[PDB]
Amino acid sequence: DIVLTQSPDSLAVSLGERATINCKSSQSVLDSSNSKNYLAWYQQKPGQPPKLLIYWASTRESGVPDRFSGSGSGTDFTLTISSLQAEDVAVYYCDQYYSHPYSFGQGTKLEI
Amino acid sequence: DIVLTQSPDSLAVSLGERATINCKSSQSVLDSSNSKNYLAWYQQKPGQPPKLLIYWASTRESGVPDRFSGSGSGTDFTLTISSLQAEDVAVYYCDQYYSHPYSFGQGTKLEIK
Repeated sequence: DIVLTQSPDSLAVSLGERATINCKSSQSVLDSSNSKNYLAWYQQKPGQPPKLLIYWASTRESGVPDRFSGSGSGTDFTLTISSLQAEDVAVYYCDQYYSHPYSFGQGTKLEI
Repeated sequence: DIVLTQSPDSLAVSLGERATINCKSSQSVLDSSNSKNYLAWYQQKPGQPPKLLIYWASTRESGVPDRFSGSGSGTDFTLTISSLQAEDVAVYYCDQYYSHPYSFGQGTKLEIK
């Protein structure tokens, strides 16, 4: 089964700075036939459900601020917040839907 | 945008009994072209990430105990937990991946009575 490991577990950045979160998959999630990486990124705040930010590893979801971006391929992915804003404080997760059982990373806490 | 609303928001159930959680979608998530409901259920405990329980509305993910079952179609879905166990205490979510933006329900907190 595919396991996702995020780094770091907690990240603290100043207001307006760039935030980078990594996710490494034990196996590649890149479909060689369609060139798509079945990897998604989610944001979750206390008392609320997870919210999809990025899918196909680098495609931004509707409604998500443009400062959020995803990159990477195969087994190494990165979520980037170009300029951090107070409202970005939350827990971030990567999730693979390439092969069952689908699985989430352990989560990364982002604070100011 | 399709919005999912769960009911109840929280519930207390006795060990060994059946727990039922409902999810209503503002618009149908059933694709008439292939007969599939793009609806999934997740379980989440404090300090841990969400864990997929059911997808396609009724297909149980591998590794998940048979006491978890999903049913429903179109705009109404149900997650049933039979023979409740102490470790089933968590927040449960439904999630639709039919149309963008994909979306989760608000969550239902299940506790032991």
